[PDB]
Amino acid sequence: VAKLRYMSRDDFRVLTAVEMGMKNHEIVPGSLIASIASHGGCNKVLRELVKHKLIAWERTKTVQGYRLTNAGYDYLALKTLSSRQVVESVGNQMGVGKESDIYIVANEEGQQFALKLHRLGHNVSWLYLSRLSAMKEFAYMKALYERKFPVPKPIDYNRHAVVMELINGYPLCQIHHVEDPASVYDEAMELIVKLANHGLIHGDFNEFNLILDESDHITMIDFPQMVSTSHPNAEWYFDRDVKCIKDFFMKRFSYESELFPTFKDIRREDVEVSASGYTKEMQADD
Amino acid sequence: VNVAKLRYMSRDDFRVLTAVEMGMKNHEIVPGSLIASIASLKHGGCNKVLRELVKHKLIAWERTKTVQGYRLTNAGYDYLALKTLSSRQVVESVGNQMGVGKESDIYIVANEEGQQFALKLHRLGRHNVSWLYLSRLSAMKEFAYMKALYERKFPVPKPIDYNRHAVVMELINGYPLCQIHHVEDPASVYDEAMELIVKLANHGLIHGDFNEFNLILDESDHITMIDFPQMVSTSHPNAEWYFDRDVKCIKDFFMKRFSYESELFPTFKDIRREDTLDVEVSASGYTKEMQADDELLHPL
Ligand SMILES: COc1ccc(-c2ccc3[nH]c(=O)c4nnn(-c5ccc(N6CCNCC6)c(C(F)(F)F)c5)c4c3c2)cn1
Ligand SMILES: COc1ccc(-c2ccc3[nH]c(=O)c4nnn(-c5ccc(N6CCNCC6)c(C(F)(F)F)c5)c4c3c2)cn1
Repeated sequence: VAKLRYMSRDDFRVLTAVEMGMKNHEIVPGSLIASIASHGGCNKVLRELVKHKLIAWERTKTVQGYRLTNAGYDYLALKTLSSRQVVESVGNQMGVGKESDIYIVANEEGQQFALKLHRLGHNVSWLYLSRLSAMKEFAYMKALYERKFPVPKPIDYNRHAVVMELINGYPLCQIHHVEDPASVYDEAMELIVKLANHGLIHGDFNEFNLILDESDHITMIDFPQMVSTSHPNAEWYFDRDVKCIKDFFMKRFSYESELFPTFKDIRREDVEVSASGYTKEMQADD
Repeated sequence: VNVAKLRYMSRDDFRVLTAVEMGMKNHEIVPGSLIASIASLKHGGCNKVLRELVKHKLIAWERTKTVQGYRLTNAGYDYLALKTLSSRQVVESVGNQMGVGKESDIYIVANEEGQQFALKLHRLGRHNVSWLYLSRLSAMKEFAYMKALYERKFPVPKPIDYNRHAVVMELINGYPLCQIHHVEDPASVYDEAMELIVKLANHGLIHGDFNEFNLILDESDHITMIDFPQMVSTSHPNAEWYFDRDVKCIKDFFMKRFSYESELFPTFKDIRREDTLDVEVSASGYTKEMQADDELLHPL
């Protein structure tokens, strides 16, 4: 774990100005950055930001200027989170999600958490989609957590960063021995039904998104592109997830079952409404 | 096939409908005062227009303890795109819906001469502001990749034009593979799908949703790819899993529907990398241009 690097308020203002300019521009010219930040002082700051790899300079035939980098975007989110006493130090990357990088972080007291940094996207698409990708995850984690789903407890959010409870477990893909394979297989299958019961289909249900703890309990850590059960082709997505689970257990643990669930028999009984509500609340702030 | 020309709308009404769209970019719900400012009608019958737009179900109004205002509806968003396409002579009439994509509704449309095309209307974002942007983005990505894939001789429809969340493309004379119950040579059709997966992987892409619903079969039993919403790069950390999943879906369908099995299915290791500037790079270039042109970035 390493403490965040120091930065002056002036440098932070320019870095923030690059981000603001990037909302509607693929490339931000030095002149615009100066206008937003409020000019050979500005150029000094830009030169320092390039050296630190927080921003990058680019030349194209139509326009030339700067853009935020992954590191620069990360710094904005982490500093904001640092200011809220949520994250003070960041460790190394332990893995990835479909659209994200996962890290370990610690607060002031040294209490550890999981940090997910979302990367999705074009420069303007990248800034917008990464932020949106994170918001959706935080919103859905919160909604799923309220209904006692096996997901981490969400702690905080900013931009493309999400901070959640850290599960003491490993991805199912790295697990080669389990106490009872039928037991874990059933937990996963029951999980798929429970999501369908609440109107959701994962769409990426696999050994990579499922984490197994010491007690062999499964926790869902990635849900980027879930499908509604109201979708015209919802059955196919449901069946695909089930087959993926069956495939993995046959390959890894040599376990088979003929009790595969069916989509039509699934009934409904709400997370999407709550999650959309949470998404709307968060959007008001940004 | 019932194709109907769009209903007429006055310049004033279109201006207000356009104003709601502009307002929706910064507001989940758009207040009336803001719409008037944006529309700026010379004589100020703004409230008159909005209620008619509400009556025609093009927009909807809401009040909450915290906020109140208007929002575009699916029909209203559709009207802006179609009216725009109509003025540019791309499409004059719209038929019935013939099917769906992962994030879209597919329709039949016709131009002035009565020539038919396929129209896709993208719906994504079930928040109001995300709905406005994501639908545009979904349409833009689709047009951009269709263009990039088509120029490289991929079996995809020819993209004609786009606006907002709408994409207009060549209409393929075929039906989705899920609806096909008899084929002259299933082995041959199976080969087309597998070759398509290899060709996409060779160009740095994995479909991620490769299925009977996304593949169209024509009169000569040729396959066309009509929906590719969330493709994965071959450089993705778990790309091999996604590649295999798509292959298994194809194998599964053919065993169930045609009782056909084969052992000549591709492997991820065999994939090659062509020119660095491949489909993704070309598609990204198109995406940047369309984003620059987006009407939200310019005055009315
Ligand atoms: C929400 O909590 C979590 C916990 C673990 C993970 C996660 C996700 C994908 C991973 N992919 C890998 O290839 C991998 N290799 N080691 N590894 C992993 C798993 C658990 C853990 N620990 C988690 C905290 N208790 C000690 C074990 C570590 C760590 F020790 F480095 F922190 C690394 C992962 C991984 C973890 C995600 N969220
Ligand atoms: C890009 O070109 C196309 C063409 C067809 C399609 C498409 C996609 C999903 C569909 N799902 C359905 O349940 C369905 N039922 N009929 N139907 C269909 C297929 C081909 C066609 N035609 C295509 C043009 N020549 C005459 C047949 C029609 C039409 F009669 F309405 F034009 C309807 C579809 C469908 C088409 C998509 N893109």
